[PDB]
Amino acid sequence: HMYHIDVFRIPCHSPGDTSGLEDLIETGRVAPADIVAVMGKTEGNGCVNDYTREYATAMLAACLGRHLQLPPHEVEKRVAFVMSGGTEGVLSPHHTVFARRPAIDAHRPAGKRLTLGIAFTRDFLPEEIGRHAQITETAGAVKRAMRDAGIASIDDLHFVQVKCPLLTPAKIASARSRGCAPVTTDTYESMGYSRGASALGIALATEEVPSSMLVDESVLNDWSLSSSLASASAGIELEHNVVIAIGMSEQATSELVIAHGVMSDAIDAASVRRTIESLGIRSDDEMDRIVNVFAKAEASPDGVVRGMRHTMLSDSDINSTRHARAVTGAAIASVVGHGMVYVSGGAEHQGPAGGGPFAVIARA
Amino acid sequence: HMYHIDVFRIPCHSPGDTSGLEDLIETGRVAPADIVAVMGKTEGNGCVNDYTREYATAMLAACLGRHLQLPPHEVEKRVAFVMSGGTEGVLSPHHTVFARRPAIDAHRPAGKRLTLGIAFTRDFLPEEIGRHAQITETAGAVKRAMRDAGIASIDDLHFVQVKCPLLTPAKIASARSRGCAPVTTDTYESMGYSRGASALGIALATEEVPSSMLVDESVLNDWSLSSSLASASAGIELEHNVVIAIGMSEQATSELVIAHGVMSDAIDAASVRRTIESLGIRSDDEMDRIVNVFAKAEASPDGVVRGMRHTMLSDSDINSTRHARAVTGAAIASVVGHGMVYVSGGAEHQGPAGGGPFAVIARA
Amino acid sequence: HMYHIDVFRIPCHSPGDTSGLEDLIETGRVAPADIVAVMGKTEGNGCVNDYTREYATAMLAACLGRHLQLPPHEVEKRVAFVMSGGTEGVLSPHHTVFARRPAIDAHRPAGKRLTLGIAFTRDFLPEEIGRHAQITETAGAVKRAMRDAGIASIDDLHFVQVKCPLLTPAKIASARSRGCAPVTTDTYESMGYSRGASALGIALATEEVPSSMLVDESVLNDWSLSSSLASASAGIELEHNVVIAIGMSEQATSELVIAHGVMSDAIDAASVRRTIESLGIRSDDEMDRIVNVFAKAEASPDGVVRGMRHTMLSDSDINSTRHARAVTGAAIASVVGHGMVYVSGGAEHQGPAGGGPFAVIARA
Amino acid sequence: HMYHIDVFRIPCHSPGDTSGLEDLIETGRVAPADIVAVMGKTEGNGCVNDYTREYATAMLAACLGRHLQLPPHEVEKRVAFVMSGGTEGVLSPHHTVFARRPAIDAHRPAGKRLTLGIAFTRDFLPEEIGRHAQITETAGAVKRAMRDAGIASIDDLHFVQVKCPLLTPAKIASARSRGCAPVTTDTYESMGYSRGASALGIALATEEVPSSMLVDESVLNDWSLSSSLASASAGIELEHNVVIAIGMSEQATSELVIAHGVMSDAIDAASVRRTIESLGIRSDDEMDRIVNVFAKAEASPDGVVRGMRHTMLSDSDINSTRHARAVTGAAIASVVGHGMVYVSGGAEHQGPAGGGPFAVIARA
Ligand SMILES: O=C1CC(=O)NC(=O)N1
Ligand SMILES: O=C1CC(=O)NC(=O)N1
Ligand SMILES: O=C1CC(=O)NC(=O)N1
Ligand SMILES: O=C1CC(=O)NC(=O)N1
Ligand SMILES: [Mg+2]
Ligand SMILES: [Mg+2]
Ligand SMILES: [Mg+2]
Ligand SMILES: [Mg+2]
Repeated sequence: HMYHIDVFRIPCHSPGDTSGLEDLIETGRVAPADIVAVMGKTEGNGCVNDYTREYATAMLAACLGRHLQLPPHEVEKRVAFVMSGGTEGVLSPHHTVFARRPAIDAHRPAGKRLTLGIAFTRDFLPEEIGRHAQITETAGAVKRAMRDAGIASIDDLHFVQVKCPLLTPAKIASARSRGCAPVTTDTYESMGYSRGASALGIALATEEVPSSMLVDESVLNDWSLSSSLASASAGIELEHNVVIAIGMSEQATSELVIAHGVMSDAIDAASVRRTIESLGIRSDDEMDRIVNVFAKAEASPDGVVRGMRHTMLSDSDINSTRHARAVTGAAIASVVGHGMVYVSGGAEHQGPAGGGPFAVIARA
Repeated sequence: HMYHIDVFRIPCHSPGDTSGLEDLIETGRVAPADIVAVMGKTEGNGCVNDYTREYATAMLAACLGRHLQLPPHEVEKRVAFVMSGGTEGVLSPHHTVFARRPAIDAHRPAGKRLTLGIAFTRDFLPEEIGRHAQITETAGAVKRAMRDAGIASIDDLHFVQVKCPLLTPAKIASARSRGCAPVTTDTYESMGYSRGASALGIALATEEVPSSMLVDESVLNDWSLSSSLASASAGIELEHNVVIAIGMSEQATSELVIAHGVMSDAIDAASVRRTIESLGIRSDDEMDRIVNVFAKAEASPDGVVRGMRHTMLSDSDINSTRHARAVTGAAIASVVGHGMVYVSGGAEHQGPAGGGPFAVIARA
Repeated sequence: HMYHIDVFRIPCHSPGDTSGLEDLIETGRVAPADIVAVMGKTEGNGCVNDYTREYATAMLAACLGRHLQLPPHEVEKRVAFVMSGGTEGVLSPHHTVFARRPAIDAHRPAGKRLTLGIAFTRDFLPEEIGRHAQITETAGAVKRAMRDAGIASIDDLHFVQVKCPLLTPAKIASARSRGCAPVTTDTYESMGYSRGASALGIALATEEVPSSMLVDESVLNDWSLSSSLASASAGIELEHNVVIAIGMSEQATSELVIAHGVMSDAIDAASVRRTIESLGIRSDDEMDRIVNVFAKAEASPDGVVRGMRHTMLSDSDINSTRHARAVTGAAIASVVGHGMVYVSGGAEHQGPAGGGPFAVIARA
Repeated sequence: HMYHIDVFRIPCHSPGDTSGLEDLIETGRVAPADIVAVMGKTEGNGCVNDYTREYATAMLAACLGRHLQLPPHEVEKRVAFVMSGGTEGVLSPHHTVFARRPAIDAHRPAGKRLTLGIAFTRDFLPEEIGRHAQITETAGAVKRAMRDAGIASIDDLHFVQVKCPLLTPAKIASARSRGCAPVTTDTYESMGYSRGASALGIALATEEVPSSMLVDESVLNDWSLSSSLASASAGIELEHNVVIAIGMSEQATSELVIAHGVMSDAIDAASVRRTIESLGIRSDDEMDRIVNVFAKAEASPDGVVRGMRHTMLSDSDINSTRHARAVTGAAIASVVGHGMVYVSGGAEHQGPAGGGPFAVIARA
């Protein structure tokens, strides 16, 4: 459990575009075998009917499939693909590629360094989504993912991404057939439930929330319950949960570090700057020391942002997650100077209500 | 031409809500007769089929109509109603009410103060929209509006709002019937043409662009041509142009001032802070010295923001103006601390391409 | 309780357009005092943030307000305004105006004729929506409405329209504040609950569903429970329920009749033709004997239409109610020859699941 | 040039789903080598940012790629993939697969039978789209496609599908760089231009429109100019045109036939029935003799359908093509009994203005 991690932010001209990656390989900058995870922003709506996420994975899988001489479906069990759709406003579509080599036992650098580990859960039944099963199964995956990562303590954990499923009418009907009712019948709303249960699963694992409180009823209801590390992204492309734990260990030799924080609301650029500061990035010229930023945005559920009304939860044309991503994307872009960042929407039990957790990865 | 101007930012719970205004009147803080202009943000889509703009005006007009014992349609000749739809992201719906009293005779301090004047053009034929007629007629209204305002020179001018029409299939068909073809047949696209010609009309009047270059062909085409003072907002509710000139004169006694600037792109929060700075506002606690901010946002027409791709002009679900408003709204909110600001979309010939002009109104 | 009913289908160029009505009055074809109800189709999205419904009412109210020398808010107590938003596909915006004069004493022919009666409920608390309170209060209004109408038995009842409220974040927060949780926190989804409870209220009153089964839990859950007469339309513009009972009595002298039926699914044009047939309308030239058609459309909740999959409940861009209205609008238009018909979306407990009740009003 | 054609309508559970096809192959019902064309309906928005079309092709290509041991990019030159996005209302996503074997010289049946041929054009420059180049290059491809098909005369031609490109900001910027201006700067609007020029290309080839009239200016302007055979579908996934000619020859031995017609407007179910009739399909039980229907829907550009107003061209939320597809989909479904049909939007120069051409493929 000793690793050297490489992280690459590569642009996408479209969801299917793998040329950023074909390049990294062909120019010898990364080994296909070493790749353990990919975190994408794709330009679908990031809601229920977003097939850009699936599509991106298909092409990536098939690309690595050629190189490793494996079936694409095989590569997907090997590598953690997490595609978050919805690139609104200035958000620029891209992949963030993660490669893991054995602790290049060259020399361990002085301070701790970036490490990363992954994990999968079993498939879920429709009636399990947004509920106990998903919460507890996720928590278990988080622990496996930390172990995989070689993360000593919760202190050293800085970011937990989770891809999770959602409900379609077919799934709902399937659940019904078994005499069980799904957590909701609104497909869009199911994403929040899936995200929220998953996030509480993380909160559980991180001992940020005590096991006794995590009843089904508290999911989406109890705003107070949350993980300040959790980033949840729902999707139609999968029936299981995919977990990526990211943090710091002394065993790691990466030329990279990670710090995290929390946005109090969608427009809290301050927090982000503050965290970027904490990594010793002090001018706009040092911003390119940042590989990427990962953030959670949501529409403040009380209907207000810093006292003023917002329309994001009343807008029947544009879903709130879309508003939120656009908003936070803009805020963060204004700080780091561009829109190629990972912003995901719907921060249910992820940091403060109306806010979300975020993380920064910079050169050591 | 000597005035005392009062400006009130009042929240709307909905487009028809006038209670913010009924209050101002009933608590003696403004006189219905003194009100000369209203600039609203309504929570429709701010595109073609936005009737929230019309509706807001109808109720405001009818409210002032009761108090002044006039027909609503009469009040609208008297008062300049400018309703910009589209309140995406954190943008909070509101009205900004302007009242003009003769120069409050008495003390009047050293240094210029806020003044304001209005003007209307004739109704336009469908085939005139986005074309010479609209450009020249607007320019003429701008001059009248400055005169009305008591604005000495272009130096003292800081902001020129213009409400303008747009094309519907009926209008298009009407134009066709007369053997003239409209500037476009895409209704959404017509808004840009109307906004753009109108903005060039302002550029003409402000001698920011020479008369010789302002050919029909250059409208939407020639990115280089622009006014750094122009804010254009198109709408289905009207067939003429409505102009509001805002600036500084020594003759005015307002307890208020105005400074302006330009955003280089949708995320240029810096410029805004800079301009806010220039009014002697430095801490977040002095931000409430700002009455309101007025800004123009657009999707960078070259398809990129600071080198990175954006999807705003490819998004067939959400129109670019909506993305842009959300984005700039967020940026500005992050600076002033909330979303109740005037952000309008589509900055064709309004400041830089991808950017727009903005203005701040603060306590003296 | 003996009436002569006149019904006028009038086109709208826009939501605020009252010229169709100003005409009817000025040309002596209807008396402002006689008008008892108006059923509109407005060109907003027909979802949560649709202010076209409110706006239409405001202008109608104010128009009749001038003529009756009443305040608009007074006219609204007097007249039942029901504005259904969402005019997708070929659906043409319009009002259907209902006028009631005492039984035109004189000749009156053999056979029943069209009659109509209205009713209002008290305002609802946010936490009452989609629940027992709303069900029982509606049922009570339905009875009063039949009485008003002079409708002898359930046999003679052919159509029950109900306008009902919906949930906004403010209302939700208000409910929360009182320690009660709202039926849902998804504003869009709340419309279905409001529509569904209201429809069951009608089913109760019509003895189509027994009182014992109408538990809170069964709302949106139990597809089997429904009224084949109920048409429910939710809206942000009101806090109470508005009921319009329509049917046949021997006491009435109207030159008009009404028959009803049910669509088995969104595309069941057959049923509609069948019902139109039953009124002795057989050629396309006799179609103008129809004053109007009123229909309920929904997206089949099982995710299929006649065995094939539909995407309406997965489409995060366009809400299902919008798909449904477009679909049924098209089907019905293909039969009657145009799109100026009343189609409302979301047929929860309104006729079959995936289907809805409809009614036709034709010349005697 | 003598062929036996097989046609298979296969359902898609999602855009990437190939299991319908894997089945056809594995159960020996079609040979991968014989497949010459695929016409899909995918569940994206069918507008600019629809990557469901590309994605569907990628997976199909890769599937046939395995079987033929070719690269996917190779298979795409071999096979004509035409993916039309947008499956609104009851429209059920699916592929229609076409396989061509040599005239199984068993015995030529009596009457003529279904034949089919394909063709490609060169890639287009951004500035060529919606213009002469695209018109003439398409016409040329149509002729090659007929030849390929073994179609004797224009009489024997019944349907010409064309996939064509569209404009993105990058393409527009690229064109600009060369000192040429694109046919429009609105990406959505570019689809209509691409579709329209392409359709006129077909009209040219079919001698339905004389060569002299086909000037650049007449594209989207001259409603009178049209092909009654043309079906155009624009897409972001390609830079060239893809043509599929379909018709009848005596040399063919297919167990299938094709007849075509034209819808006068979006709701003209009559025409469709009439054409279905003409193939000797007289009851609802014989409807399953239909393999598939292919239709073009558009929003009547004059803003009216059979005298009544429509909102499809004013709706800034939902694009007209989406309204149109939903509408015609519903109409056709009401006739054939379900929504698994090929309906494409935007019928510029394709049959009547407000209408479009359609075709039916049935068992002999
Ligand atoms: O931001 C996003 C997009 C997505 O794919 N699903 C989510 O729930 N979050
Ligand atoms: O911001 C804007 C731009 C416009 O043209 N008009 C609106 O209603 N909103
Ligand atoms: O058709 C409908 C359904 C509803 O609930 N209310 C509307 O405004 N439109
Ligand atoms: O119906 C459609 C969808 C698409 O892919 N592009 C079009 O122009 N037509
Ligand atoms: Mg949160
Ligand atoms: Mg500009
Ligand atoms: Mg129903
Ligand atoms: Mg046509």
